[PDB]
Amino acid sequence: VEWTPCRPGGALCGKLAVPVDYDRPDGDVAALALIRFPATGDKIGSLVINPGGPGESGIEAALGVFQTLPKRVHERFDLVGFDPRGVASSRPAIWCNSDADNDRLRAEPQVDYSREGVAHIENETKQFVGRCVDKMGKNFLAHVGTVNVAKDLDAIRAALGDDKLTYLGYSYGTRIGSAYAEEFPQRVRAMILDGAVDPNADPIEAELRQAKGFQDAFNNYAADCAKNAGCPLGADPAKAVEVYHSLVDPLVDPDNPRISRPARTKDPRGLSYSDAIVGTIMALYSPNLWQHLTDGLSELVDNRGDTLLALADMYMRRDSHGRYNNSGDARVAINCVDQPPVTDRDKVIDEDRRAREIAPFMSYGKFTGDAPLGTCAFWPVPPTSQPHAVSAPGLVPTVVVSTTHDPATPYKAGVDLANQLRGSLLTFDGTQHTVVFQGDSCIDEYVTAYLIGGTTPPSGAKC
Repeated sequence: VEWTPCRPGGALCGKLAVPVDYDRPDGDVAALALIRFPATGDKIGSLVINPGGPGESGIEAALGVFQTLPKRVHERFDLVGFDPRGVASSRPAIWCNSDADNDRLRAEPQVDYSREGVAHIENETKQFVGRCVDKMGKNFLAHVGTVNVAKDLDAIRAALGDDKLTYLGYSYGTRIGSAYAEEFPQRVRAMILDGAVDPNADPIEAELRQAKGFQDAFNNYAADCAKNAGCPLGADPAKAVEVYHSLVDPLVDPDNPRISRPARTKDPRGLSYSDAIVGTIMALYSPNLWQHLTDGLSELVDNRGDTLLALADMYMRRDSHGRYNNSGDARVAINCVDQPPVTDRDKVIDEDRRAREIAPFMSYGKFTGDAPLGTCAFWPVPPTSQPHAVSAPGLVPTVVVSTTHDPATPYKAGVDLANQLRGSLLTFDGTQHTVVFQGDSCIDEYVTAYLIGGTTPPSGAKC
C-alpha cells in the first residue's frame, strides 16, 4: 500500500487490490480504500476497526472513533479503518437505486399488507434486484459476502505489516470478526466484538428478537419521557404505544392504506408514516437521540414532522442535497449472500403475525393474513455462507461486549457469541446499540487493558 496524506489527523490514505473472486485470483480486481492514524508512541501494530451495517464505511468510522480513542490506545496503535469490498470508497461500489428511487420508496406508507399491497411491495423488490444486476453484474454481487471480506481482512493485515490482527468490530462487524476468527485463527492477536451477531441464529427468530429489542427500547425511552414535562407520549408509559399511534397513524389515509398524508415539514417531502417509523427506530439506537425523538413527536402533535424526517435521513444516509451514500444498497447485497434467504410464504406470514404482537409500536392496523417476502428471497446469486456455531478452537481469548437492552443486537446474542468463541462477556447496562470508545470510561478501561496487556475482563464483569 502506497500511503498518501488525506484529501483531520495525521491521516494517511491508500488502496489495496484484492481479487473479486478468490478462486480466480488473476481475474477482476477490487480496490479497497484504507485510512490510517499512526500511533503517537511505541507501536504494537494496527488497530483495525469496522462499524458494521453492512454498507457502513470504516474510513468514516475511524474518523469518528479517532476523536474518542483513549490516549493509551492511540499511543500504542495505528488506528486503521477500511471500506469493505463494494462499500463507500472501495471500487467498484455497490449501487442499485437512484436517489429518486430511494425517495420514491420512502414516500410510500409501506403499510398495506393486503394481497394488492404485497404484490406492490414484491414488484418493487423485483425491480430493485433487477437494477442491482444491471449496474453490478452477477459476478461482483456473488462475491461481496462476509466470507470474502474475511479474506480481504487477512490481505489488509499483511499489507499493514502486522503478523497478527488486532480488530474491533461493531454490530455486523462482529460477523466479519467471527468469520475471520474461523478462517485465520492463528492470525488473531486480539479481538473485541461489540454488539454481537450470532451466526448460528435462525434468521426469523433473530428478526423477532430484534423487533422485541426495539419495542423494549421504546418502552424504556417512553418510561423516561413520562417523567419529563410535556411528554408527547403522555405521563402513563402503559399507554405510550397507543399515544404514539395516535400521532403517526394519521400520516396514513384511514380509508386507503396506500395514501400518504405526510406531516408538514420545511423540506418538500414532508413526513410519511414509513419515515416516521424509521426515524423512531434510528433514535432508539442511543439515549443521545431520545431528546430528538421527543422533539419529533411533539412536532407531530402539531402535524409537523421535521425532526423525524431528519432522523430517518440520518438512518437512510441522505445528505442535505438529497444524495444518498451507497450503504443502503450495499447492506442488502451483503446481507443477501451471508445466509440462505427465507422463501417460505407461510413462515414469512407467521413472522408478521408474531411481530405485530411483539412490537406494536411498529405495526399498523391489524394482521391481514398476508406479508411480503424480503428482498433476499429474490436474490439472483446464492448464499456464500450459512448459519452455524462458530468453531475456532485455537482462537486467542477474545472480548464480546454486550449491552443489556441493545435493540439492534440483543444482549443474549452477545452471550451466545462469547460462548461459541469461548471468550469473555463484558456486560454494559444500558439501552443502546454498542458502547466501546463512546464515552464510558469503565468499558474503555477494560478494552484498553485487553488491547495492550492482553488482559481479559473477569467473569461477570459489568460496566
